[PDB]
Amino acid sequence: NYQPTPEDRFTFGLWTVGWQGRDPFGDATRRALDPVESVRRLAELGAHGVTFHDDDLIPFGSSDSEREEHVKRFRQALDDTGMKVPMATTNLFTHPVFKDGGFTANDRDVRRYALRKTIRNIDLAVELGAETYVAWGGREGAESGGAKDVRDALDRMKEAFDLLGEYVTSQGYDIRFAIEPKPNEPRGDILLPTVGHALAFIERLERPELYGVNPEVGHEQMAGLNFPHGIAQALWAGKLFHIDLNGQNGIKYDQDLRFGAGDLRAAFWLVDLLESAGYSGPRHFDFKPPRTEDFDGVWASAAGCMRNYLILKERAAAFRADPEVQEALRASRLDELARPTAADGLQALLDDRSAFEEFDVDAAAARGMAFERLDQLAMDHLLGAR
Amino acid sequence: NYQPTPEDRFTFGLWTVGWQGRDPFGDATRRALDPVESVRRLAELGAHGVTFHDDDLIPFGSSDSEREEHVKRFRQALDDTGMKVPMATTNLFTHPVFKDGGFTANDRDVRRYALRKTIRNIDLAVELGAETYVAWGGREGAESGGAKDVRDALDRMKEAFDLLGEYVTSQGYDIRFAIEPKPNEPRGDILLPTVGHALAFIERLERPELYGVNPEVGHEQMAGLNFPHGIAQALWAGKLFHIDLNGQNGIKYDQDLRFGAGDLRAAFWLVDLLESAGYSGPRHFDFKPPRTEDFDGVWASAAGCMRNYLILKERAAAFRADPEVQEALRASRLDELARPTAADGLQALLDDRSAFEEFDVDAAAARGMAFERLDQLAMDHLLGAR
Amino acid sequence: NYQPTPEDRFTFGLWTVGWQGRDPFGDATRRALDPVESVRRLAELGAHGVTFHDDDLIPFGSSDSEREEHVKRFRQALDDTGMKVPMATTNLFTHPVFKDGGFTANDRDVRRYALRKTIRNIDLAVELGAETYVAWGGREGAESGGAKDVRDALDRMKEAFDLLGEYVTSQGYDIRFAIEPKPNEPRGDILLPTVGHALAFIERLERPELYGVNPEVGHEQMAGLNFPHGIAQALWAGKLFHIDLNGQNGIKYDQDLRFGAGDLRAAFWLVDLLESAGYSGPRHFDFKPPRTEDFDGVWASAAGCMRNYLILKERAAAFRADPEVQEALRASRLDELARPTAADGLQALLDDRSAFEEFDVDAAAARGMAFERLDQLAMDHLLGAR
Amino acid sequence: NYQPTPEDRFTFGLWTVGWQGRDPFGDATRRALDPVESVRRLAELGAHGVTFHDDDLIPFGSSDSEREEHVKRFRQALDDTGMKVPMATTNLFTHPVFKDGGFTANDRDVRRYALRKTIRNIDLAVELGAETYVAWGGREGAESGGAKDVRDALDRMKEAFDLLGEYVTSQGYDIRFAIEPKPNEPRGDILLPTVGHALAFIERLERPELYGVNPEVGHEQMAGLNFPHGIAQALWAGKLFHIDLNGQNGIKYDQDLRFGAGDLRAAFWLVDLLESAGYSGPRHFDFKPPRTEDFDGVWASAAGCMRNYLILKERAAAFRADPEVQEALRASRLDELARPTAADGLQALLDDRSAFEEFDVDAAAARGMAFERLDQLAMDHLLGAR
Ligand SMILES: O=C[C@H](O)[C@@H](O)[C@H](O)CO
Ligand SMILES: O=C[C@H](O)[C@@H](O)[C@H](O)CO
Ligand SMILES: O=C[C@H](O)[C@@H](O)[C@H](O)CO
Ligand SMILES: O=C[C@H](O)[C@@H](O)[C@H](O)CO
Ligand SMILES: [Mn+2]
Ligand SMILES: [Mn+2]
Ligand SMILES: [Mn+2]
Ligand SMILES: [Mn+2]
Ligand SMILES: [Mn+2]
Ligand SMILES: [Mn+2]
Ligand SMILES: [Mn+2]
Ligand SMILES: [Mn+2]
Repeated sequence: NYQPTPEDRFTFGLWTVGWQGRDPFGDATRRALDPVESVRRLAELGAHGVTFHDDDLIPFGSSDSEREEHVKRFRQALDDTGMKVPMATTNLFTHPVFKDGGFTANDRDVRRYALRKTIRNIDLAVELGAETYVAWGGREGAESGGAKDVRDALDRMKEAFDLLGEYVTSQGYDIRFAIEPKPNEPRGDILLPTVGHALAFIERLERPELYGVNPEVGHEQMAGLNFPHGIAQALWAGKLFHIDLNGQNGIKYDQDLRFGAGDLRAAFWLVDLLESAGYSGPRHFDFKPPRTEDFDGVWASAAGCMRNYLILKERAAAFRADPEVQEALRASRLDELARPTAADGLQALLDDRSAFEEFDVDAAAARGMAFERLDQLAMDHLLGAR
Repeated sequence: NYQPTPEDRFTFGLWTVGWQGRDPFGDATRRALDPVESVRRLAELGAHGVTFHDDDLIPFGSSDSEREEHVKRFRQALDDTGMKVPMATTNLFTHPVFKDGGFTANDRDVRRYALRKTIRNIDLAVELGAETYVAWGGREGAESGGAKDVRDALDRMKEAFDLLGEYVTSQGYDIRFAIEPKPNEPRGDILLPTVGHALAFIERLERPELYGVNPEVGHEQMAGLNFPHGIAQALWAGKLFHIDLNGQNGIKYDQDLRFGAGDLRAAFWLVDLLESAGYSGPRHFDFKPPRTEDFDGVWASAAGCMRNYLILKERAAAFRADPEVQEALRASRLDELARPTAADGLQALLDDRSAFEEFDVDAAAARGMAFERLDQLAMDHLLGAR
Repeated sequence: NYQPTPEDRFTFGLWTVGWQGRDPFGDATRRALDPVESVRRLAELGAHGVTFHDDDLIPFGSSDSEREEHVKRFRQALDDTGMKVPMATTNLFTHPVFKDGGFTANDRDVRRYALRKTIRNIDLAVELGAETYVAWGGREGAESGGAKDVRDALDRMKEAFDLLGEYVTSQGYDIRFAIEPKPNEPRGDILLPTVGHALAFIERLERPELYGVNPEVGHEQMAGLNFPHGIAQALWAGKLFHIDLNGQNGIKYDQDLRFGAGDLRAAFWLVDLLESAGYSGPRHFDFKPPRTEDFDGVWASAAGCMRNYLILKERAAAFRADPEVQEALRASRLDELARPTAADGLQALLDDRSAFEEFDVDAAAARGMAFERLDQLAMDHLLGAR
Repeated sequence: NYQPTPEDRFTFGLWTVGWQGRDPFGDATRRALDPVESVRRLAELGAHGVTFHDDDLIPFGSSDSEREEHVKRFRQALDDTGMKVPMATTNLFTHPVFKDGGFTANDRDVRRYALRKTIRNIDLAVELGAETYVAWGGREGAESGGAKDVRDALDRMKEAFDLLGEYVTSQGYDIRFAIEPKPNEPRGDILLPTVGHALAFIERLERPELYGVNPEVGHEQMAGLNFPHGIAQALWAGKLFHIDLNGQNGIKYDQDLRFGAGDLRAAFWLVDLLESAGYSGPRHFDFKPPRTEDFDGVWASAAGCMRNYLILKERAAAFRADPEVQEALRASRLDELARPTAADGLQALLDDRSAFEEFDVDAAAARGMAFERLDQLAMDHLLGAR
């Protein structure tokens, strides 16, 4: 009954089930969880692995000695459970030093510090077997117009990512980077606010092949955009390196609900696309169990993330395999969208009278697209009402 | 007193002052304007030129004879006034045949028709001296998830733009293309919804040098994004080929208010950036005088567009030239944002103990950015309260 | 298999299935439907009745003779099918005369005209057996701040509704009014923008008992609000006189999708509430079949409205009847929310040491609410995954 | 030069300039300020008074002894400076016990606790001379649909406010309540989300005369609504008891920028209305100096709040006094909006042929409203460009 196994590739950040519940208006409602306990509990629920920021695993300001100890305990829990660590990232947002950003802070000394803190964590990530390193520039941006010259800030962001690519290349590491967009919060406006802006930026880096995107469901929804459409553009460009799955109720603060909550129809269309395109990376959940819950509620919320992905996978698969759906797709001319407009070439098109001079515009205009019938078949499949 | 002249490069679409006032819930409140009359009235107000869709100038379905007549009258009005035509575009959205799109309609025959209608208008545009040809794919998108496979639609969009580039190259024309994003309306979701998504798409075309963006103030604001930030990214990429100026009150239907209405502070920061970066293209207004107005109100609204740009230009210039502002910019370390993080190189950075091992994080964190004082200087300059 | 019957009380506006597909950027894609044909087709699908604006039934500017003829044909179709007319309303938005509003236009003569046009239609509505008369003030509002003094406009709106109440009272009619809010579109801002603002306004009318609200799903969603919460407040006040059901994808133009599309989880919670509270009015659909469809698509979309309500009714009923859900509701203390806080009275509360002096705040704070488990039970029931 | 004095009635919450800068993603960037220091610094800048939550003044869990000491020091600073305390409120949101709400928590014991904590603070407020007591129910709401039955929660909210009214009446206090709406954050949806919903709720309380609203600029803007329109409805109902002034950039997290930032045109129209209507309550700022600033930046931000109100007051006054504006108001028929539609009565209206039978609809429709010219006069006055 929709039971996950390690083969489903479900992963969770330590900071997700570990969120203590502090919000802008309230204190923590839960005690801190030791990373070793989260690894054990997630493994029991059927997860494949975990991810971390540097500061989630090793407390900020730890001595080299303390650092080694934290790593050793963690590595033991991974060995004990068979859990993997497919991705890691850096915290460049919590400490006060990063109040104006890491890579794009106005202060040059802070920008050099941000790069060194990042490089230290890349080494660790490689040691633990991570294949992807995420960068979320949560403090890169502004609340007022004069505070940041965006052209100069993009020069600084490019400079930072180029240096990181030179580092991994020089070291011979087998790791790629994934930039995660967000439109706002905590800054009034954040740089590279959507998947489009991040894809465009990557094309100006020195070694574009090393970088892709890590889109998050609720971030594109904070700009009112269609998440499945954004993922289709990332897949088309060959840059979907990783993904963050969760839920969000429209344009408001970043909610990070469990996957399946928020926009359920968009969750269905997202699973349909990931499974049809054969995405083979981790299915990572970046969510927060609400602060109303105790520890029992935390694990119920984490289990619900995986259950909803499995129900949606079954329903999308039943939709695509139904002969009545296959017929409706041809009725709506999805087969014709997939054929070239003019494989015959420019000259042939220019010489074709059926394309203009003798094209019957009124007859073509009267043809219904039959999209409502197709969408109701999709609704019936989602609801298990066939 | 803020009087425009042709040297200010202010331009208007025929469809702007020519909007009859039909909305989703109401009939037209104004009679149609002849294009010749709009050219004469705009020239009297101090505009530099006009732009058009094919269908604004030559009524859809016109015979070759009628076509020649419409063009001749128009060319006479331009000669009589000294007005120029710096940009043109195609209507691929009004006729019912385009109900599912032009370049990405599911029906192949419609896609071939859309290309031929476009090519016919490129020839005309060149004849009239246009330097830029805009493409707004207002019907490219969907209301439901199964109706459009986005990967296949992006293949079709790329195919169309590649054919257009082959056409202009083969003809030896001196014209470039500018894609105009919009997130929604009239389709539920439109493809290439923001400037970021359009910039990323251009990088996959066969001759990327031929294509840039035509951002519009109110479109990026329909996704809650910061317009000046989006323009800074387009300038950084070298792709700001043209711009549409107007006003919008937040996330709602596309209002197309006169420039200066809507978000006034964002209008100030936009003018500051265009003038500092030395943008030298047209200052084009894509607006609609509200349907509450008669013809006197139409021309007052058009004049207000140009007046507000001129007031904002004066205030931004006074801001940048004030010694007290120059001092506040250094207080907030804008000068340091413009210097390279590590011109010394990767190895030097790795060997620099002042960047990590001996960096005083607490001292750097305590330094205030002085952004509020800078922003209040900007407020005082905008309001003429210095 | 989810087949509607007249007993389900499903109703449709003539303007819904009759929408020709004209949008702000495009011409009509469908021919006009005769009202008699819509009555017959809806009756075959299992609807209970239809509603109309004056102008949908009798073309604007019709002579008394033509008026009688249109009514007679309509009455014949109702008799032939057994369809009823439970609600009617007035068009005070399409004609150019209403460009600044009907009841709150600045011009006094227009305000008197709007009242007379309304009264003429109340008489007709009563003749046809309507129990509710809706008022949607789509043109009451503004695009700019100086154009409308809102205090004076609310005086004018109150004056209009008071006169309407005096009219129905004097005539001895058995009809009540329902005001329908909308936040924007077609005006930049519309007066009484949400259900809250309309409920508050009703309390200042001379005979408040005669007026309630007609909320619409997508209108409250255009302000990012929770529709089921707004309906619960209207039910609490005893003012849910009628409802408009449809779908909307977030904050954007008014989409009017078929019911069940848009926010599916909010559709589930809405049906749960209407059925639990025993709402007994019509289940009216105010939707537009997308302009991509032909007539076959129109009727498929209308049938889908009713099907989705019936599937959701079954799932909400299965949720409330499940013993495991009843247990989870007690686990989350929904039973305690329904008990008075202090039936003992103020003095007893003040004297109760267990309420303050000896209340163990830490013990109460540690109690989890178990909301995630409850919400996953609701997800499983919606998906038919129990 | 726009220097405030105590006579301008400018007030600030202790929590405003006292915000340490902790956000959902970061630690505090400033040290805590002693309330005595904030009183002294605000008095030097020209403020009239301060406001507080119970927990801002007396640390949660303080003994009666400690409580008396905190109050005494505060009262000394007020006496030393001449500052007043016009409003106070309760913190029912920070402590973990309030995770599901105060007045509407599902747990009955928590609801009784919330009432006692509130009553204790009403006594203190009266002692300090407050005239208004604000209630912001920031935790009253939900993240999921089954967690809260809204009808039962509104019964509980009414019960709480009724008990509070019985308390003040029994004690003979001269204090009134003001409910402050917010649509979301920290809960997914908050109950009474806008000024409309709060006004409607007040009408169902036992002694409605004791309660009004405390609207906040950025809260109504989080729902995309027009703030000046909402304030006009509150003034029309006679319920504008207090106001919170700040700035917000559209639909996103609650920014609490300084007043004048965010939507500057809406700030202009708000000042115009408060000054024209003769609002005589405090001009209270509920803002947060951004976490990028040090203490110098905090006081610059607070001073900017008052400066911007004074500049806007001057510009709105110059607008209303300009003869050319007075003429444009008559051109747009604002004078006619203020006259009754039908002082003649219902029968006279029904008998008036000029209102229907002989009304020339086409002539009335052709009359332009001249709103664009009026709005450009308002723009010129705001910018000091007359
Ligand atoms: O909104 C914050 C984030 O999404 C964060 O969890 C990134 O995924 C990792 O740094
Ligand atoms: O929203 C529609 C448009 O912006 C349009 O005017 C384009 O600029 C030109 O086709
Ligand atoms: O947005 C327009 C409407 O909702 C309209 O159909 C009303 O329900 C009836 O006048
Ligand atoms: O968003 C939080 C608030 O607005 C708060 O400061 C209230 O005004 C006072 O409890
Ligand atoms: Mn997030
Ligand atoms: Mn994330
Ligand atoms: Mn536009
Ligand atoms: Mn445009
Ligand atoms: Mn609607
Ligand atoms: Mn409606
Ligand atoms: Mn706020
Ligand atoms: Mn507030």
